[PDB]
Amino acid sequence: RKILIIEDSELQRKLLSRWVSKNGYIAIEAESISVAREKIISESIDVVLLDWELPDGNGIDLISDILSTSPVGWLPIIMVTGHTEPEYFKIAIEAGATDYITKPAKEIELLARIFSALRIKALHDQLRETAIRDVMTGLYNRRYMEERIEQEFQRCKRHDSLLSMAMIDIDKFKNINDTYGHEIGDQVIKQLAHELKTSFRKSDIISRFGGEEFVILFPETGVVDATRILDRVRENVSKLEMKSDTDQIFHFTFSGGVAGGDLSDIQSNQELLKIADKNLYEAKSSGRNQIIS
Amino acid sequence: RKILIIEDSELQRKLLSRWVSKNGYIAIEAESISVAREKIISESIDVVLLDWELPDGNGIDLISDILSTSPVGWLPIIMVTGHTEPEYFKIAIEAGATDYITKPAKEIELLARIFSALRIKALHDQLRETAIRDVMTGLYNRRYMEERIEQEFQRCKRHDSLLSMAMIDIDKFKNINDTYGHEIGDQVIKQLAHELKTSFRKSDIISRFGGEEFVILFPETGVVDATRILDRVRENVSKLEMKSDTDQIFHFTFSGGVAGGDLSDIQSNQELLKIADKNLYEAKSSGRNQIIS
Ligand SMILES: Nc1nc2c(ncn2[C@@H]2O[C@@H]3COP(=O)(O)O[C@H]4[C@@H](O)[C@H](n5cnc6c(=O)[nH]c(N)nc65)O[C@@H]4COP(=O)(O)O[C@H]3[C@H]2O)c(=O)[nH]1
Ligand SMILES: Nc1nc2c(ncn2[C@@H]2O[C@@H]3COP(=O)(O)O[C@H]4[C@@H](O)[C@H](n5cnc6c(=O)[nH]c(N)nc65)O[C@@H]4COP(=O)(O)O[C@H]3[C@H]2O)c(=O)[nH]1
Ligand SMILES: Nc1nc2c(ncn2[C@@H]2O[C@@H]3COP(=O)(O)O[C@H]4[C@@H](O)[C@H](n5cnc6c(=O)[nH]c(N)nc65)O[C@@H]4COP(=O)(O)O[C@H]3[C@H]2O)c(=O)[nH]1
Ligand SMILES: Nc1nc2c(ncn2[C@@H]2O[C@@H]3COP(=O)(O)O[C@H]4[C@@H](O)[C@H](n5cnc6c(=O)[nH]c(N)nc65)O[C@@H]4COP(=O)(O)O[C@H]3[C@H]2O)c(=O)[nH]1
Ligand SMILES: [Mg+2]
Ligand SMILES: [Mg+2]
Repeated sequence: RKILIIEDSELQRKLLSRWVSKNGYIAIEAESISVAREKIISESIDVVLLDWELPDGNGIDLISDILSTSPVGWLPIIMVTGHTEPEYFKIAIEAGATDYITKPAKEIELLARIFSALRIKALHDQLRETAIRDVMTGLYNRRYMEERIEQEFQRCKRHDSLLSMAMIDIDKFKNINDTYGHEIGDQVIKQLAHELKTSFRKSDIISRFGGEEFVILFPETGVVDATRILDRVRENVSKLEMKSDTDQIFHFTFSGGVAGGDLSDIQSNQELLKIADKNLYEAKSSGRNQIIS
Repeated sequence: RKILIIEDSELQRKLLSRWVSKNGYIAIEAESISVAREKIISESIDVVLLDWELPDGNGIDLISDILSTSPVGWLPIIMVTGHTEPEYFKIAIEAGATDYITKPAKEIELLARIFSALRIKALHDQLRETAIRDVMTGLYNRRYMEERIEQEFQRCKRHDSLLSMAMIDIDKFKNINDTYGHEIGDQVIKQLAHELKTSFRKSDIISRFGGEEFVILFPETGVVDATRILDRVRENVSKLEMKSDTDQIFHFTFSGGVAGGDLSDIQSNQELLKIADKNLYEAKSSGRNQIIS
């Protein structure tokens, strides 16, 4: 629906700007990269037109500077460039552009690339607004568990059952990743998920919930038993010997809030979440490797 | 990893064929469109290069002739054309091409489009290799529901709960489809799913299970109650006025087996299925529009 144009030159920028808004689209102008970021966060930006040559960085650090800025952490970025060279295309795609236009842009080759992007965007939008299984961990994703909670809660609240929910978080993940590699970052998330899978009952509802976030539902289980068993894992994880990108041993831990059990005084399913969260906050806020309830 | 090239001319085709397999890829040659289809079905084809000008059709019927042929019903198709004209791009994208390449093809602008496609393919592949709801109906899919049943069963068997499972089937679907169109076929499946969604509890686990198959789980529900409510729907569906091909009113019905309730005598979760099926058999075998248990 909504396109953001980055171009240092006012005339080149306002030409694109018209081609866009002529075809029922919403033009959004950016002087250079400062302004562009204040829009990406500020508004619901579908597609990005990026002059390779901006008043700060040359294209190929400039690309991933918009990727990082995005809410979902990916926008479709069309290169509007005067670069021509074969290997400038293959650099731009390599660096995570969605498309490449060689200036001068023709109106009806552009509109076709904007369509081609809006297509490949709705794909990213599904994968992140629906119940998929996360390939990496083998656990379901988060909008799964959002749905699954409200089911499992409504069931347990109608049929006077115990329902206890955990909310887990890997301790200083940003750091593990930044220090050992996006590779080892991933390698840990896996090894944690593996412990979670092995530790409980097929009846229990494990799920990845965010970057390093996880969520467990323990139907028919009370807050203390939930804590007891979750804590027992937290320990075994603590004691787990991982290898660094040097083949150095290192350990990692998670913080946990658990919440629910009874449910008489919990009305919303969204309240049962608020609690698990407040409790994960304290868990971290108090030196991390520990469960709170 | 595996690219299929359609070009009438042997020399143009085997030039592309080398550019491809030079970059660690798998070239697959097609004389014209007959041969190409015998490959799409025959093998795991990632990406398609399509000469616009082939010995039978002009590009724009030729495109959707490959779309239909695909197992998943969509491949990324890159247009190799000598057409230049603005509105030939805008036709090709409109008609469901993934990209447009202007002959003569340059090695290193091609390889960039093939990469751009393999990316937008792996996105389609995620959404369909992990992704638990059926698109069409918005219900849980089958691979999920097989897993979900064994969970919900193991839960109910551990915690002495009632668990009743339905298995539904639209009556003489083949006929509805053959008479009114693959269009109206689809349109009914939807309308049934919608009734199923509206009729029960958030707690209940509805799922599309095959062409015209559906499955419901009624946790905490006994075989009779399951039957009563499932039968109440079967009725309202019966009374539903659908519109044909022609805007003719027509009605449709479903057959149902329900099974479980107690679970003391049922060991496998796969047995709880066998029963629902045997009962759907009788339901149909005895003049269809009816539940059996
Ligand atoms: N969601 C969930 N809750 C868990 C899990 N492990 C323990 N709990 C909770 O903790 C309680 C006590 O566990 P326990 O003392 O070993 O008490 C258990 C234990 O001795 C045994 N038990 C139950 N299920 C199993 C099982 O699958 N394997 C084994 N080896 N023993 C089991 O029977 C006792 C019955 O206690 P319960 O009524 O199950 O009550 C359980 C349950 O409320 C788990 O993996 N998932
Ligand atoms: N300490 C403790 N551990 C628990 C408890 N619940 C589950 N676990 C652990 O989690 C594993 C998975 O149990 P499950 O998936 O419910 O599936 C279980 C369950 O369906 C059945 N089973 C085993 N022991 C019991 C039991 O005491 N009661 C019941 N009702 N089923 C059991 O056998 C399966 C595998 O048994 P395990 O090899 O023992 O494997 C169990 C056990 O190692 C619990 O309450 N306490
Ligand atoms: N999974 C599932 N099971 C179902 C459903 N409808 C009925 N049952 C089962 O069959 C019984 C029939 O409920 P009812 O005769 O409609 O009589 C119901 C009805 O008058 C009322 N009631 C129950 N659930 C609801 C509800 O969700 N909404 C409203 N408005 N009333 C409800 O309270 C009575 C108590 O019924 P129960 O003790 O629950 O016992 C229910 C339960 O055993 C359903 O849609 N899904
Ligand atoms: N006769 C009958 N109809 C059923 C039954 N189960 C589901 N339905 C129908 O489908 C809806 C199911 O609501 P829910 O998801 O169970 O979730 C329930 C629950 O959260 C609450 N609710 C409504 N009635 C009851 C009830 O009797 N007991 C409890 N515990 N909650 C109820 O409101 C929701 C549905 O409110 P409704 O407007 O009535 O909407 C109900 C109702 O018209 C059933 O057993 N019997
Ligand atoms: Mg400029
Ligand atoms: Mg030719």
